[PDB]
Amino acid sequence: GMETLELQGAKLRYHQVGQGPVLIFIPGANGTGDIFLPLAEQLKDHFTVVAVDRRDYGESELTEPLPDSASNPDSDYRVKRDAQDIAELAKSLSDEPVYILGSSSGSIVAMHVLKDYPEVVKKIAFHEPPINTFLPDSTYWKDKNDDIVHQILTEGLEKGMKTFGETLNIAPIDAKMMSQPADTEEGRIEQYKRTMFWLEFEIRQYTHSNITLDDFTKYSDKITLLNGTDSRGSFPQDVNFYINKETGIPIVDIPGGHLGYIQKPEGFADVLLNMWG
Amino acid sequence: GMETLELQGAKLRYHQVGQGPVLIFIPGANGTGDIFLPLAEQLKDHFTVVAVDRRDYGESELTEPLPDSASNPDSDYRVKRDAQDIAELAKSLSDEPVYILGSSSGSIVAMHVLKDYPEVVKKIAFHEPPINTFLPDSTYWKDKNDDIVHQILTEGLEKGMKTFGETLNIAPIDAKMMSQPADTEEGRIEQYKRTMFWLEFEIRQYTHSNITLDDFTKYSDKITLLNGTDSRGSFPQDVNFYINKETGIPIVDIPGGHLGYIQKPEGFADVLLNMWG
Ligand SMILES: *C(=O)N(NC(=O)OC)c1ccc(NC(=O)CCCCCCCCC#C)cc1
Ligand SMILES: *C(=O)N(NC(=O)OC)c1ccc(NC(=O)CCCCCCCCC#C)cc1
Ligand SMILES: [Mg+2]
Ligand SMILES: [Mg+2]
Repeated sequence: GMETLELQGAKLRYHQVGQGPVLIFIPGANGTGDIFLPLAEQLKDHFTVVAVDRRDYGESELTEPLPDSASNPDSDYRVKRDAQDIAELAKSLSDEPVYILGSSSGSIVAMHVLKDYPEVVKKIAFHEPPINTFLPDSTYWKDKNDDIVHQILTEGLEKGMKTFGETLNIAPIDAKMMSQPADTEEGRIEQYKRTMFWLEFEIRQYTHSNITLDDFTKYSDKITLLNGTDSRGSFPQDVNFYINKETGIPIVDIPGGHLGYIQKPEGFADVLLNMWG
Repeated sequence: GMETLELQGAKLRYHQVGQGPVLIFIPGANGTGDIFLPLAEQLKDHFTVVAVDRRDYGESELTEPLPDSASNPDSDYRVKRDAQDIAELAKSLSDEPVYILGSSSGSIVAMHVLKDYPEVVKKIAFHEPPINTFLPDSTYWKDKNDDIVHQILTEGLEKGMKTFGETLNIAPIDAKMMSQPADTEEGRIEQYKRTMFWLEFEIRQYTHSNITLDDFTKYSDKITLLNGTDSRGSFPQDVNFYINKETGIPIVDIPGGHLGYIQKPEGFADVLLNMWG
C-alpha cells in the first residue's frame, strides 16, 4: 500500500518505509518509486525513506488534464510542477529541511527543487543528471534529443503511411491532402499526435471489427454505398464492390476522392440530394 | 460555439447547420466534423446537418480516461462507444430516425450504428469503408494493418531507444536492464505508454530546462554529485564533471551504473550512509 498527498491537479502517491530523517527519492524515466524499494530496505533503520511516483506515473493520478501546451518541447510546466510536488511532500512530512536524491530526469526535478524551494532542502544529491542546458556544447546534445524524438513520434509514421497509401492504392490527391502539414508548429504537433492515436487505437480495432454481410442484408433498403470518382482503384472501393456483389446494395458514384466531401462539396451535395432530398 | 451533448464518459461536441430532417456526418481519421462544413452549406436548406467531433478528437472531451484494454488490437470498446454516441445524438435531436453518412473509419462507426441501434436509422450511407472483416482476403488486409502499426509504434520505438542509448554512451549493463520487457502483460503495455509519455512530455522539456551554473553555486554546500562506478564514459557523468569543473561541487562515486540503486542497493546505501547518515 502507498501513501497519498492530494495536491493541485494530482493525487501524489509514494512509498514510505523506515524511521529517521526524511529522505525523498525522485525517480527518472521509469517515473515510479518502486525502483528504490530494495535501496529503502537498506536505509530504513536510518531514514524515513520516501519513494515517489511522480504525478504522471504509476499509482499517482492527475485530477485535471495536462495543459495543451505540455506537448511543446520548450514547456516547463511539468518539471516545475514535479519540483513543487517534492517541496509540498517534504513540508507535509517534516518541519525540518529534508534529504533528497534524484536520478536521471529525477535529478533534474531535484535541481528545480533546490532552485525554487531551497527552504525544504537539507542536503541534495544529483545522480547522473542528463540536463544539457548549461553545457558549453548544449546545442549538440539538445538537437540530438530533439531529432530522436522527432524520428519516433513523427518520421516513422510518415514513412509507414506512405507505404500504407501504396498498399491501399490511395489516390495522390487524397494522400497529399491527408498529409498536408499544418501551417503552425503547434498544429503539426497535433496532427502527428492524432495520427499516432488513430494508429494505436482505431485502424486495427475498427477495420477488423465484427460486421458481417448479414448485418447489411437485414436493412438493405436503407443502405447506399458511395465510391468517389477521383479515388478509383483504391482499396475502399473494392470493399464496396464486394458488398454490392454479395448483397445487391447499390453503389452510387460521387465526386471527389476519399476526401470528396471537402474537395467537391457542391457535386458531393448534388448526389446526396438526389439520393435523399 | 460548437454544440454539446453530455454522454457517459465524454462531452460530445458537434456542428449544427440548417433545418429539416437530421443528417449526421461521421468523420474518418481526421476525427472532426469541421471537414464537412463546406458540404453542410450546400445541404442546409434540406437537412439539419450535424457534423460530429468523435469523442477522442477535436473539441470533444473525455471525462474519464480510455480503458486500458482499448490498446488491444481486437478491442471493440471505442467503435461501439462511437456508435452509441451517434445513436444518443440522433435521439437527442430527433423523434424520427435520421439520415447518417460516414466516411472511412466513420463509415465503420455507421455500420455499428445500424447493427446495434437500427431504430435511429432512416437512411445510411457508407462512403469508402475500409473494413476488411468479411472480405474473402480479410487476412491479407488485416496483416498489412497489423504490420504497419508494429513498424511505426513498436519497431520505431525500439530502434529509437537503442539510438538514444548509443548517443548517450549508456553502459551495456544499464541498456539491458532499462530495455527488459516487464514480467506481466499488464506491465508491458504500461511500459510502452510510459516510454512514449516520457518521450513526448519529459525528455526534451527536462533536459533543456532552465538551470544555470549559478543555481548550483548559491547553495553549493548542500549538493553532492553522484557518478556510478559501472557507468563510466556515459553522458550523464560528463554533465557532473562539467558541474564539478565550474563550481567545485564534489563528485562522489557510488556502486552500480545508471540504475545502481537497484543493481547494487547494499553498496549504494553504504555510500549514502557515509554521506548523510
Ligand atoms: C479514412 O479516413 N482513412 N482510412 C482509409 O482510407 O483506409 C484505412 C484514413 C486513414 C489514414 C489517414 N491519414 C493519413 O494517412 C495521414 C498521415 C500522415 C500525417 C502527415 C505526415 C506528412 C507526410 C506523410 C506521409 C486518413 C484517412
Ligand atoms: C533516466 O532515467 N534516463 N535518462 C537518461 O539516462 O538520459 C536522458 C532514462 C532514459 C531512457 C530510459 N529508457 C527506457 O525507459 C527504455 C524504453 C525502451 C522502450 C520501451 C518498450 C515498449 C514496447 C516496445 C517497443 C531510461 C532512463
Ligand atoms: Mg519532420
Ligand atoms: Mg559507513
